[PDB]
Amino acid sequence: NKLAVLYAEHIATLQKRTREIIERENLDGVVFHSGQAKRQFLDDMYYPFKVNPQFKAWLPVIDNPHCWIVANGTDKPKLIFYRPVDFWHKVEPNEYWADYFDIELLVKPDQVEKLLPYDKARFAYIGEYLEVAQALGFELMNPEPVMNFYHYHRAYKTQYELACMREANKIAVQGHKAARDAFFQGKSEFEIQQAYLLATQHSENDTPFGNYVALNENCAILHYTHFDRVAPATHRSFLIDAGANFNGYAADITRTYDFTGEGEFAELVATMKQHQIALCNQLAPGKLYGELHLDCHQRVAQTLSDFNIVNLSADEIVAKGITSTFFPHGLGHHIGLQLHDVGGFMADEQGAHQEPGHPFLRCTRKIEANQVFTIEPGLYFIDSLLGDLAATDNNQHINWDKVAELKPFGGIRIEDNIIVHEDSLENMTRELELD
Amino acid sequence: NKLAVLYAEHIATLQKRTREIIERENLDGVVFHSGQAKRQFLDDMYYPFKVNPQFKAWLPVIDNPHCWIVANGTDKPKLIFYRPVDFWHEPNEYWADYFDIELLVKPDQVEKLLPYDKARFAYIGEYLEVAQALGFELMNPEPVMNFYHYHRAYKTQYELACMREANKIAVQGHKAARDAFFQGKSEFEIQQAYLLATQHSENDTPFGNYVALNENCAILHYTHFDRVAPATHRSFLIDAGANFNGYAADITRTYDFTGEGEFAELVATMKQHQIALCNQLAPGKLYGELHLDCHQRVAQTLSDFNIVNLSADEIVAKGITSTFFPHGLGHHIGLQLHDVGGFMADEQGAHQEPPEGHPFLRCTRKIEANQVFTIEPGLYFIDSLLGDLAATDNNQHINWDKVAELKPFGGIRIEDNIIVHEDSLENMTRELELD
Ligand SMILES: [Ba+2]
Ligand SMILES: [Ba+2]
Ligand SMILES: [Mn+2]
Ligand SMILES: [Mn+2]
Ligand SMILES: [Mn+2]
Ligand SMILES: [Mn+2]
Ligand SMILES: [Mn+2]
Ligand SMILES: [Mn+2]
Repeated sequence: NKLAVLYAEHIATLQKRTREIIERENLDGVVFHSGQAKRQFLDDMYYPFKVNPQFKAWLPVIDNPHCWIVANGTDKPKLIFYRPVDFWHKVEPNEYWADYFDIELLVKPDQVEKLLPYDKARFAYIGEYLEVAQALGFELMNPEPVMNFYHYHRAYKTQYELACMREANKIAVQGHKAARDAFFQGKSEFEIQQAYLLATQHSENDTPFGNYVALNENCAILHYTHFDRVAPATHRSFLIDAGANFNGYAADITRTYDFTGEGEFAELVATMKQHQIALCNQLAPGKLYGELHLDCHQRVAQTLSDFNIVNLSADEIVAKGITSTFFPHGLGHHIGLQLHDVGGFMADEQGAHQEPGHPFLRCTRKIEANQVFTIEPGLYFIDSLLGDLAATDNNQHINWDKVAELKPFGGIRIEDNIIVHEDSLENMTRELELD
Repeated sequence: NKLAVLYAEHIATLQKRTREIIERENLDGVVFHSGQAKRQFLDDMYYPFKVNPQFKAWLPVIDNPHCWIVANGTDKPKLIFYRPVDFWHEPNEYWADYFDIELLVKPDQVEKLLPYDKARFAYIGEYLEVAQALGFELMNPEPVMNFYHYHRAYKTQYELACMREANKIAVQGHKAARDAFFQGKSEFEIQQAYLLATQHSENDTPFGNYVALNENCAILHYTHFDRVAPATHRSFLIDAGANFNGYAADITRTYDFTGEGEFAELVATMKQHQIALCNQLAPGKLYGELHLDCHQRVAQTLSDFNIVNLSADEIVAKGITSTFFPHGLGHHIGLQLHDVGGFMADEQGAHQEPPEGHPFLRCTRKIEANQVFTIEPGLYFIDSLLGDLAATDNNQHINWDKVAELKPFGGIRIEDNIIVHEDSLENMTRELELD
């Protein structure tokens, strides 16, 4: 396995990071709890299992509750692997990552008693279940200096992590091309989603987030969760925000399409595409991410002017803050183990927070090598926001006829995942030839 | 009758049940909380929303959190319908007219819409702390819970109609899944074919479907989906259902690939046993009586196929049947998959004790009209249970060579959903022509 080579360096890095923080916080070690299955109210059914990000940060075990990692950075990390024995289900770790842990099998969740350290006074519990931690004897639960430290360095992806994210993007792109074909065949939102799921070989709960699969006016809906079962009478626009998972690492890709490939909306999409590519290539070590977000508002304003959506020059559109009506979210975010990855705001290991008139900007941190970003500029026609704009004194400056013409197409978003290197950029998505 | 007509009676029934219990428990009214969405640990993603069964018992609103129902049985039930306004993104169907609807635009503003004096109002929901912080004191009082759960077993005509539709959808799925199997598709592909035909998302189904090929058919709670079709195609077991207005279907079918051979004959024999067991459903009979007969029929099957060298009675007497048939014959089904009240003897909550020999059976309540059951006899070749059998002195009575021949096929389960009427039975599943 070519992943195994990189995974050895991955463990050594996590061990190194663990050594530092437990010595800085005077701890014996850190305990990572994979998590638990949540039971539905008054029912014997369970919610789908979601693994603790801090747990899967160590190893690709993401579908197994009641697992525990005990690490101090010097000894080999101890893996308490849950493996029940009853005829109701079907199951020993055999993959390359197993050899880097001291594995002890747990046949029953409550038996974790005797496998955890006896003196837990200086062992930090990192997990969601504080009452379970209390029942075990842990009193140090999710201490902020430890949380902030790990979250800070999570931004710096190891070579193993980059490999996993490249693979995640490979899978996602395959899905996006299948979803694209389904759209031009005139399928419904539901049918398009199904085509995506089949092509990625992902179940719905495997994706890093509930995919957004939108047609026509629904393209304006940022968090569009529902899928229409019936195809629209006329096909105008298509927006799919969908990703994939590989070993716990996420991909997050958006593409917008015009059905006919010509007309005002098709040109608008093409314009946003060139803006999106230009914004991607502005990523560089030393740059604050906030500068890119600002440049995006500049480009959205320019776009509004050129297509005569707003009857003003680009800079007055910026100054009046009209751009926020059409582009109300952030340009992008860190991505990795979590979709919206941690540490996006922090300036140091101690958790120095850097804030963004742009409340929904998710990244303000200085860009460095081995960090991974999304770049997702957008231009939408949302009724609530357009109504607010009409209530302002900027009413007279808006081409409402133009807005009416473009409204049935919903909106535009184009998203890529980019690895920043020392002297180059790696746009994983477009290098996989997703136009 | 159409759903609109039937629903009028449904409300009148719930109103009546409510009047009786608040008078009995000296309450002013009962409050049903739909629930909330659960946020994932250290993340901004949420678990898929699962509605409170007690809430959706009143109306088909199953995807909307922060909803509240205030009822006393005499006045119209008040519905606090959550309808927020954000650019991230009103009831008008037949059921809307039966509620006094008050729109909630933000979840923390609910306090002004709830009763001023909440002392004698019973809170029925999962979020106790939320309720206590609102003023509620009575948290899911057991006499109220028991009362509702007991009468939940008696389905209104509206509820029966919903379940008929749920079964109609599921049957379409099973037919598509069956065809995919004979085409030699993988478990994953079969599941996706099922979802497409039912127009269900993975989280829309009442449970995670069990889609099993060959040896996997022996695993009762088989959750995984193999992405690669087995080199040899021998058997197929799909346990899958559907949802309609919050009401569930629960159907299992088992297939032999070639349609000939010992396993195919075993499937056909189990099918005739299953049909006969369905027809044993009758008002006045304890459900345990049917469970006992199932063990007798499984024993007779084992004997006839010479898997066990004993008569049926001997197989029963030595407790050998439980090796091949380890679970219950079935359960009540409705708003919940394993519906409530199936173990009750009265509305007070007293337990109807299971028949001797099966203390773990939890569907024991005396059968009555307008109740809905599953009938799912099974015969499996499970390694864990067969190992235990080999360790006992009954080892001598087992044709282990035949067991080894049948083991690669996994096991058999056949499940239908049946409505019990006054002097007739309605097998919703087989009425939709699913062999
Ligand atoms: Ba010490
Ligand atoms: Ba009274
Ligand atoms: Mn120490
Ligand atoms: Mn996205
Ligand atoms: Mn994103
Ligand atoms: Mn009547
Ligand atoms: Mn079933
Ligand atoms: Mn069942």
